[PDB]
Amino acid sequence: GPLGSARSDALLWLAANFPEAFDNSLRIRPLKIGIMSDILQHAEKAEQVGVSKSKLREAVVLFTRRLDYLACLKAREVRIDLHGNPVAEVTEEEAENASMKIKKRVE
Repeated sequence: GPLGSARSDALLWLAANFPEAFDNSLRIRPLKIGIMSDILQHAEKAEQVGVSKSKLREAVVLFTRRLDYLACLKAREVRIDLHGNPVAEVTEEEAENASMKIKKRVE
């Protein structure tokens, strides 16, 4: 389909291929700590459509600095893997770190 004037082709690829993690059309959920390495195992298929390992890292940084991502990192919320499986909880220190980032972004 049409592609927009400013976009992340890497994040579009991630949302198409791992919607449980990167499709936020309805909701957004905390991601497994270290999900970047899980993503990098799929780098070959991304490279076939011109998506580089660096751009995949860039896309994950973009996603996880969204205010809506930072706001979903509340203590005891469930972290999911690339396929939506629960793996861990957001800790109190992780929650605190996210609330400080939000407060600084919104000040």
